Amino acid sequence: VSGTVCLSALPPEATDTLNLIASDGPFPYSQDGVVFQSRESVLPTQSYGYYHEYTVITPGARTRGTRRIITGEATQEDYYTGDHYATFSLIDQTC
Repeated sequence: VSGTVCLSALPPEATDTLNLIASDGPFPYSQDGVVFQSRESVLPTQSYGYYHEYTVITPGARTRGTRRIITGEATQEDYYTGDHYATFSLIDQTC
């Protein structure tokens, strides 16, 4: 994991995605909520089903883009990637 980032430093759309995760949706895309298979990633190794992925919208794009939040099972364990799962930072919702 790349480091920790304060939510206030991320695009505003990442706040919108965390607020949909807190309400259980409804989500804009059917790929929001699917299990993320962390097998090739830099996230900590976990068994199938521990991580799930959600879209952070990129304003103006004609596709889902490359920004996502991955959740883990622990309290406030959420990671942001802006480059389609190449690098991740742990989000700190308190700053």
